[PDB]
Amino acid sequence: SIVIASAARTAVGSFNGAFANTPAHELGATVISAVLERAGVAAGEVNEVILGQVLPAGEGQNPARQAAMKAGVPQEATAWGMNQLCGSGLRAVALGMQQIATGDASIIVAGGMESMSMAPHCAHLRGGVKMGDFKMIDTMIKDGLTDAFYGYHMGTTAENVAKQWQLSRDEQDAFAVASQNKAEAAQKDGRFKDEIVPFIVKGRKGDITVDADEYIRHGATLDSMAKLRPAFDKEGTVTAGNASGLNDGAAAALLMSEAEASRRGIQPLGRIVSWATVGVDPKVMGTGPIPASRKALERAGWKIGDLDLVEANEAFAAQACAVNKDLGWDPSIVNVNGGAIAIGNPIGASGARILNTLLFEMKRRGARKGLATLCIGGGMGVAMCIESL
Amino acid sequence: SIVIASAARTAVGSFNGAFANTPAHELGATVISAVLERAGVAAGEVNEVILGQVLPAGEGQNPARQAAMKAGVPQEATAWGMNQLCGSGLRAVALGMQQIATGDASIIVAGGMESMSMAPHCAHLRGGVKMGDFKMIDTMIKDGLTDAFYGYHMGTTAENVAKQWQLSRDEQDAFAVASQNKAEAAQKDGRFKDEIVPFIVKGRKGDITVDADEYIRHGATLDSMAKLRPAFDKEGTVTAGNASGLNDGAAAALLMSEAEASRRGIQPLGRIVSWATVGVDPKVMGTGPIPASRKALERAGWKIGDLDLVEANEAFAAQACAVNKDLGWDPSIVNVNGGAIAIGNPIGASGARILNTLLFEMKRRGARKGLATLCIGGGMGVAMCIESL
Amino acid sequence: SIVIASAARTAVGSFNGAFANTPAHELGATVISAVLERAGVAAGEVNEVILGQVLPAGEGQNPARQAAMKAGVPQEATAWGMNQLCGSGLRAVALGMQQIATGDASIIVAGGMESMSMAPHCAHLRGGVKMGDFKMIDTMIKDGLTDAFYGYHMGTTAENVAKQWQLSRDEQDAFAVASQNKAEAAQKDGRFKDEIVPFIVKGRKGDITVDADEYIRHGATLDSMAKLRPAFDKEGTVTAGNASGLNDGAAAALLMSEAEASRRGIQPLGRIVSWATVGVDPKVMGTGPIPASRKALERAGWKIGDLDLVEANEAFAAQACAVNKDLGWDPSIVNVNGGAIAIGNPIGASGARILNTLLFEMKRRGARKGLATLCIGGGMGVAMCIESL
Amino acid sequence: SIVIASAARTAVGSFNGAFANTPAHELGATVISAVLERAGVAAGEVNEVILGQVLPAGEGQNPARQAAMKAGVPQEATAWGMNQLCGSGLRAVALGMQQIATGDASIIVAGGMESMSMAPHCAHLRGGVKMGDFKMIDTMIKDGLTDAFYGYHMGTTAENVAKQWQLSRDEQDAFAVASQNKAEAAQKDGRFKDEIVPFIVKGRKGDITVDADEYIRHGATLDSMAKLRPAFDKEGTVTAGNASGLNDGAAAALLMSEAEASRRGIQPLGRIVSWATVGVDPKVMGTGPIPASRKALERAGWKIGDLDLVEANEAFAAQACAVNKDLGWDPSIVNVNGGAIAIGNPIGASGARILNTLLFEMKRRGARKGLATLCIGGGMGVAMCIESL
Ligand SMILES: CC(C)(COP(=O)(O)OP(=O)(O)OC[C@H]1O[C@@H](n2cnc3c(N)ncnc32)[C@H](O)[C@@H]1OP(=O)(O)O)[C@@H](O)C(=O)NCCC(=O)NCCS
Ligand SMILES: CC(C)(COP(=O)(O)OP(=O)(O)OC[C@H]1O[C@@H](n2cnc3c(N)ncnc32)[C@H](O)[C@@H]1OP(=O)(O)O)[C@@H](O)C(=O)NCCC(=O)NCCS
Ligand SMILES: O=C[C@H](O)[C@H](O)[C@H](O)[C@H](O)CO
Ligand SMILES: O=C[C@H](O)[C@H](O)[C@H](O)[C@H](O)CO
Ligand SMILES: O=C[C@H](O)[C@H](O)[C@H](O)[C@H](O)CO
Ligand SMILES: O=C[C@H](O)[C@H](O)[C@H](O)[C@H](O)CO
Ligand code: NA
Repeated sequence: SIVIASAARTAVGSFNGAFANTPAHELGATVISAVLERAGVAAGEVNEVILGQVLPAGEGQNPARQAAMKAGVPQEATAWGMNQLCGSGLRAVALGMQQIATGDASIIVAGGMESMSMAPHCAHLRGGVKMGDFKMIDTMIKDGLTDAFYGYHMGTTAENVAKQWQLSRDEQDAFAVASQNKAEAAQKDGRFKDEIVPFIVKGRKGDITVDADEYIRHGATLDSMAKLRPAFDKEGTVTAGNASGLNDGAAAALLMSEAEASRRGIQPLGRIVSWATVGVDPKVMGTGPIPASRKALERAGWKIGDLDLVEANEAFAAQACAVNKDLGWDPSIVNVNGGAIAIGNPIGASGARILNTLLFEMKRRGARKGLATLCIGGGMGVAMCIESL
Repeated sequence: SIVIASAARTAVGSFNGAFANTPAHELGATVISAVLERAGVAAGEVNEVILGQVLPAGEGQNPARQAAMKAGVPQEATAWGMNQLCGSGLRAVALGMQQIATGDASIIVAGGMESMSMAPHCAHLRGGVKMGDFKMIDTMIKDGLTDAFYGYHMGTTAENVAKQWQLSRDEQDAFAVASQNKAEAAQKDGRFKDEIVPFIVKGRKGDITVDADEYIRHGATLDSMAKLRPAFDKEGTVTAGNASGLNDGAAAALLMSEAEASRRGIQPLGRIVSWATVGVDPKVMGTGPIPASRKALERAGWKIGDLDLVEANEAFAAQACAVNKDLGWDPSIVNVNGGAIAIGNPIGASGARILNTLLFEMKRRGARKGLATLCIGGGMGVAMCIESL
Repeated sequence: SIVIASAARTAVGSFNGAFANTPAHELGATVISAVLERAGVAAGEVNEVILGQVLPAGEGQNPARQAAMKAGVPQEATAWGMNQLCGSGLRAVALGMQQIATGDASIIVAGGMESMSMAPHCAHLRGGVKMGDFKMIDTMIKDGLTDAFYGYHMGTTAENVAKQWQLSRDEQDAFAVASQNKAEAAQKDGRFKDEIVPFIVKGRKGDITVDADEYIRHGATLDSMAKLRPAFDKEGTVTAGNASGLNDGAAAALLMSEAEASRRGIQPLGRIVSWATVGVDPKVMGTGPIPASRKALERAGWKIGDLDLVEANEAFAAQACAVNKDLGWDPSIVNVNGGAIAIGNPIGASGARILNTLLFEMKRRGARKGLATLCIGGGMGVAMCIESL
Repeated sequence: SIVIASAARTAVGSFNGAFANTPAHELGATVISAVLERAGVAAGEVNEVILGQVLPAGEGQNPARQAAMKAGVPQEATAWGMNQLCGSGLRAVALGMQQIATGDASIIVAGGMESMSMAPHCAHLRGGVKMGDFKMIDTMIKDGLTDAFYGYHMGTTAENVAKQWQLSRDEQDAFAVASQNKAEAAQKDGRFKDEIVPFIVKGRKGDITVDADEYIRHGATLDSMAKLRPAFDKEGTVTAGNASGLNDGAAAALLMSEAEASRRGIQPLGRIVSWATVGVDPKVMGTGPIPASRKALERAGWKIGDLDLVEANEAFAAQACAVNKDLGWDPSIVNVNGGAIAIGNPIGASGARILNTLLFEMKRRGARKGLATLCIGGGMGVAMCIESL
């Protein structure tokens, strides 16, 4: 009754790199028209555009609408952004599906977008500062990366999950090296070409087409990996080697009923059989995908062994190992083309990002059942099982 | 089948006034706690918390989650923020309603929360400013009050509507006084008492309890209303006097299934019979609730004259006068207790604000079928039909 | 040799008080015009204007020249600013004297000006801030009041002196109340009228003439002084009450040779007989007036007992007391009309402010020998000896 | 009477180049240490340090004292900063001479230092902006390079001069290419080695020694110069190419009486025979060197033709050409090793920069009589005459 006709995503850019000066809605616009032409559906035929996005400060009114309008979606349609942190990009898609499961809409474009590069610094200033220094706050760190309850970085909560799971620095780096190698191989073997839609970075002094993930490091090695020093805990295990990076990107999916796609002669990349969102202790948020995926499975009624393919977002090596280690699913079907550690973590769009990677892989290998999950700041997690046709 | 067990709202604060230094989430929490108590539900029974919010920069990760946590809702539950501008507060309810209607949740706390006082200035400084002056941007205006396509204020889109609907300065001034006087009377007669849950402005040097909409000016003389000068157009028709204002606040409703409240023995404030959101020409965004209301009525099978009461958000005196004249609903049953012009307009919370006013004035005079509606920047409208039982 | 033909100062404004929005060069222009008028000297005759000023950030190119031009000093004259911290306004007078002594000028206007209220906050943003909070620095605090070697406020140097000289909280408070009561008495008797030139603060809703020192506290009590909390150390003895304030103002002197004043028939306020500047340990900068005053006295050929009047700037009660204790001059001849604790301390203008007060009191009482001296952040003192003609 | 015992300057760094993150006082301390070492004079013998500096915002209290203390000049000596714009570094040397002439000091280190790269952006925020964007002001542009009376850049004053003296774009471009080619030749030949002291930029990942002027363009062509667009007036003649640059550096001279140098057995770089400063119209400030140089020559009792070598600072080709035209000195003796168009223009330092270049070239070629002169924003010139011992 509710399928995903098509999907697509920009490449993931590196912090202050290829998209260092590109507003999120511009990446979003690209993804909106991309899915449109991939589904063979017109813009005027879109109901609503649902775009998760964690860091909008200063981009102007409702970037979801900015995105929709640039993309070519008519004013007659509606649009909005939503925030479940790095669970936004995927939640948005479950949100999109309900709209149609309720009869409120027929066709929805949903995903997420983020320009971590463009996130400004800010200060509350209306009162005036009679005297003394004041703080210009990094909205990226403050609003995206810092736990509002304990005051420390997500990274720290990985330190807590790690310590909790007795996960060694070596096993973490061990996971980190794999992700880079998997992601590297896939990229050079064009396993990303399908899902990536090139983005044209406009420039007075020449234009540049970006159609590849510039954050994947070629020839990652265990040896060079262990040379790095702790990033968060001065005597901790987490490093800029086994932690996800800061990135820019966008991704999305076209949503219509299964009877709707049929008329259009469209062959959907999957059907949503369920999803779930669950809460855990913020100190150890990285564990959230456990209850998340374990509810999704219970709803779809699937068994952890029945899953063919899974994409479990790689915020931190520590939390990934722990997630997999507990759910006990086949390691060789997890992040087949690499994970966020390598591809990047554009928070807002990560949920739609890994979604694409998931779907376009289920197709090229003939996978039927899958699952895409993510952990969330504040102690949450989002799930969704996909059932190819 | 989907009802609003209870609903509460803080008094609307004035700009830099009552809640000048109070974080939106602190405001939200009050509301969340209140709804639970007013219904009789316990915070631990809460599935998810949904809070619209347009201006959260620098408030830290997912202030929605922050609201639920401070309010008592355990780490088990989920929470998120969403953004549909001034329709955020009402949209959120339609969202929460959907979580249940899709059999995804059991109990939802939905509403909006806003601190336009605590909105900061920002700049993107990552790349650095090589040479020359730059602007620190007021997020409240940039992200909340300015059109992203034309670059002018919502006050100018109202100018557009006033000229295209030919509404004179006198006419608009008339509606402004009318809404003010109604606000002045409805308040003194304690008609706002039920909906308002007092907020405790914690102070190191003197604690303060606020439970009265302070933005309402007493004795609104039509004379001084025609003395002010245009605030947007150097010779326009819109002024501070006939335009809505900057305000703080949080407002919300508890949502469960009609069958759910049945067991709890709760006397419902009403059942949601439909809702809708439609886009209109950006330049004239004010005309949003016009097709948004016909849509919701169309869905509900109700005729405009069948309405027993109406809350049309007063963004401006022009858009207001325009919405009524076209929809042709009895002007006597619209904003019986006043409107945004006099009460205040907490962008993200406004949708719930008026929603609350709707449900309590319905119970007081004994209405069965009403409707709340708001216009949304970028050119959209949101509407929802409420049936008491 | 070189005489002071005339002098003038503005009243001293309180922090963000009377001159809250008045650029320093506007205050300076009024004092330049006053010295000229008082001496019967035309602006066209001025060779150079030299104005000490510690915090000119944002005021534009060379405020000394802006003030001179505003006063009608011809484009063919020159002007410059300089900075020896609180010593600036007196050092400028010494530098002006030297222009005449070496034959490079005939007529100099010299003193200082300062708008502590108008000093901005700042940040170096050229290299960009890739990630993480950064401070907006209060230039008043950072460039005016913080020791660059130890990183603590001048107030902390005040505590160092109090500890070293064993100066009790009670002794410091008595000194402070005494300063206030002397300043209040002098103000009431009219003793600041001769020195002050009124300043017209321009305004759309009326101009305001300022001609009284607004910082002086009328009816200051020892009880309220004693109840103040320490402002720089939890276990300290320096407070808001016994420290000087943050203030705006300007002050100057018109100089020329003694022979020149005779040809003009001017009766000068005094002959510059000697000056000196010497360094001390930054940790006890408040002791600077000791070696500087001794050196100046040595250069003049005077004993301490030879002095008839002294202005020793009151940066803090603690240092003012150390200085008086070490020099041993009769306290009854020092700051006889009160000092900076009562009158204010606009940094760059202070040394010329106290020179004004000294000069006009010498004239009033017929004192023959005077000395002005100030302490200087980073460990210096400056002193000047003046003899009546 | 007063001689320059020794001198030194840092290489001049490009805007945001080698010294992008080096506070001016660090450059200053290296040049102070250098003049001491070059003269055989110990830091403990220094009486005062005087350093021109136009842009010290955010550097902390009195950077002049910071430089001196860092170079080991004792706490008992004194130090101060001054500002006569581009004239500062040369004026400080005349001021330092005057300390010795009046018998108030024996040993002075004087010059200037400037970090245009480190100059911050600022805003006055004590009052408090209620609502809306505000400007962060580039202190370098506002306080260093904008005329205070006319509101336009020094570059516009150059256009004013180009029109009044009828200087074609082609003439200004030829001048600029010649400055570069002369500077490139001198650099390659080693003629800046003597004057330059190397500066060590401290880096966590490696110290870098800077001993070459990095702004000098190697192989500058007329074709590329001719292709540049006017930088200040769309129909003007002044460009990035024929204007001086924005730069960082410091430079100084060690001063003492001729009798003192003899006792020490020092062979001085020169005797200071005269100096002068004079004002002109701000609109044509680049002409200041004309009356200043003429006044200095009169004071020296020298004819223009008596000069053997000239350094006339190249603020802009237009003004440098006008200066040369009006004075009529042989252009073959002016800026023989290139000027500021090629070498850079670290404003507060520039006057002592060109003094250094002058002294070492006089020494090498055996020139008896030299003159250094600079133009000054706001309408001023400064010049100094030097004779070999
Ligand atoms: C001491 C200092 C930090 C205080 O500044 P501040 O943060 O504004 O604190 P205030 O000046 O507002 O004083 C605070 C309180 O003490 C009071 N107070 C000050 N003097 C008082 C007196 N003589 N009697 C009674 N109360 C007094 C205020 O009225 C005030 O009351 P409030 O808080 O209810 O309004 C500041 O003035 C300063 O730094 N002075 C020294 C500056 C300097 O070093 N210059 C160069 C010298 S080297
Ligand atoms: C003129 C000025 C505004 C330009 O600086 P800017 O805004 O940073 O721009 P640039 O310096 O990079 O110059 C721009 C271009 O010309 C080039 N250029 C400069 N000199 C050149 C030359 N001699 N030949 C060929 N190209 C040259 C650049 O490489 C550049 O090309 P790009 O933009 O594609 O990279 C600035 O240097 C200035 O204000 N100078 C005057 C300073 C002053 O007034 N001092 C005191 C005077 S009293
Ligand atoms: O007035 C605005 C327009 O109606 C819309 O922007 C348009 O329909 C779409 O963007 C598609 O071109
Ligand atoms: O108290 C010590 C300082 O002098 C300042 O008061 C402090 O640094 C400000 O509160 C913020 O800069
Ligand atoms: O866990 C309970 C059930 O087995 C599942 O919800 C099932 O898969 C669906 O009802 C669809 O068949
Ligand atoms: O072969 C010639 C050179 O490469 C020159 O540098 C070039 O022609 C000019 O600089 C163009 O402006
Ligand atoms: Na001076």
